[PDB]
Amino acid sequence: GLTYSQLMTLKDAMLQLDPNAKTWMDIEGRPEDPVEIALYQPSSGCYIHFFREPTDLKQFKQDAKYSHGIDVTDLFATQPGLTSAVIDALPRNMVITCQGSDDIRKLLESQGRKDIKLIDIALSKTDSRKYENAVWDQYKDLCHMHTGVVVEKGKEEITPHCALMDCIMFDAAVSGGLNTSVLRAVLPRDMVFRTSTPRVVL
Ligand SMILES: [Zn+2]
Repeated sequence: GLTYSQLMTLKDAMLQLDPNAKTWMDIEGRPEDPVEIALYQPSSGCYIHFFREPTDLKQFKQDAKYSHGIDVTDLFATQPGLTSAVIDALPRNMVITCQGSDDIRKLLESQGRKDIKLIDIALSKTDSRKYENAVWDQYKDLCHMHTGVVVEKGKEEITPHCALMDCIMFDAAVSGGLNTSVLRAVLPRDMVFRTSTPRVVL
């Protein structure tokens, strides 16, 4: 769980979202056990992005091989309870656009956010991954957490799925290109991860 000071820091951070602007949301991992969560407002450029340690390591390993390619050891330092804290702090009656709403539905509903409405924009495999190369080429420095080799079931190597890149590239398909806004993280780096570097005299 988050400290009281962090919860107040989160609330002030969540204020940067426009409750009536177009907001994308995508997750990696199943809604009952998500490991990467991203929200994206292309108008203001704000984006929410954080990670979570998985509960089902067996399901995580299969999800890593065929989807996100995340090393589980990179998730040991994630802030616990951050998923519930961020979902609790989302603006009320917000409308969220997503590709595949039924799992975004399960996640938000498990946290009691029935006020949030979902727009299930569905796209082809061609349209959803249309700007995949352009988005990764432009924003690869926003997520270095996809270190494993991902294959698609014969098996051949594909580009790993990132919840943040998915939001950007799905919006790129609908809007027909990359948005000109400069992307800015809403969540502080020290709220997403807990520092593993001990204070040492040198
Ligand atoms: Zn990612």
